[PDB]
Amino acid sequence: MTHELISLPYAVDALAPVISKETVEFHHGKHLKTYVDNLNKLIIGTEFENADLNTIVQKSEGGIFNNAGQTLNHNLYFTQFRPGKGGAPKGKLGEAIDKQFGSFEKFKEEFNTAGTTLFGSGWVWLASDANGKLSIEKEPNAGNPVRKGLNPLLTFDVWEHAYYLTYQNRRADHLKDLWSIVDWDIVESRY
Amino acid sequence: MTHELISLPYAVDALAPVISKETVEFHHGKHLKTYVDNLNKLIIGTEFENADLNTIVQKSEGGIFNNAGQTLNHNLYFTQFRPGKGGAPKGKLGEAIDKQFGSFEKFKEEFNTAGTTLFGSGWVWLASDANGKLSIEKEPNAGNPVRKGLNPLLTFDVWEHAYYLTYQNRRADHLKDLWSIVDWDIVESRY
Ligand SMILES: [Mn+2]
Ligand SMILES: [Mn+2]
Repeated sequence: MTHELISLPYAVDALAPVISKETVEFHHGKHLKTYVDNLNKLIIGTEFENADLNTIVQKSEGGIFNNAGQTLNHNLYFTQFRPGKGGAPKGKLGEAIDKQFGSFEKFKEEFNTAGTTLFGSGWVWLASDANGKLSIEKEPNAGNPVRKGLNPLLTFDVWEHAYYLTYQNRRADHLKDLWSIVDWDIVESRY
Repeated sequence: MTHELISLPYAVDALAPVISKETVEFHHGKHLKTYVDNLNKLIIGTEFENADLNTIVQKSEGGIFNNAGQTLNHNLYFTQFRPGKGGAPKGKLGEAIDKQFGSFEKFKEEFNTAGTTLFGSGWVWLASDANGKLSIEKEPNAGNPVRKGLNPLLTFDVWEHAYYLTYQNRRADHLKDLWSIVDWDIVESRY
């Protein structure tokens, strides 16, 4: 199979200033393209030749896993954002967040803290199990909740390339701004 | 024990375009300052409290190690560069490199590759053991050779903050460009 560089569901400048047009150009256009290209090369001659991305992330290791995990993480990351959105979650997800974290505000506080305290490169993930129980997962480097059987709902990329051009070392400030571009309709759909 | 922010032996714009003025300001002025302040705040209460940098690094763990290792990594990193240096190593080191890697060009190729293939944040290190044996070590996140009892000679920081402002995703190009600002006279002295 040939894994693809996903086409974005919005214009490249649609998430500015939180994820600037320049950041989308390098993050999506260069980093993700590299992950996809490396993944396509590394799976040739392995048991993942004809596997779907999800299967490769659940089973692979080493370099293959690093590129697979990164491809999946970015695919979910870019597709969960939209301009003119943000706001608070609703429906079952909104109620699940309220019941399990107390309030949306408290949830954001814990999520931001998990993202800020993750040392080095990685991802902070909001994930659910088969019963709807939510958890905040800290995933170093290429980690993804799917490697644990969990459902990936919302992720903040804390690899420095996700925010350095606009925020430099201010990771916390970037995380606080990400909430403004989250499309909760999309996250809710994953739940 | 409570350390400080080392002084740069050159002007902040002296390494352009390899390490830009803004990068030095953020890398040295913000990132390293934070590692230093965090280290000072963490010595209190433990055993490594009162211990010189090298010892803290080889003896500490968790957050204390994370900040001591990064402080030591950066101190060695910033001081090994100089505008107008570069070139090739001489003396015992230059000979050790040819004998152990074949040639300086080959060593650089190996070094560059180790840096480019280190997944996530980290450091590529040229280290020496007690018998003078040289090795290229990939140190993820805050790793440093001093932790294995080795002599840290030369390091390229591959945390993205070290190059993103100028090179964005082009890590490989950044590593190729770093050779022009390495002060082999300083590296030799550590060997
Ligand atoms: Mn990313
Ligand atoms: Mn650094």
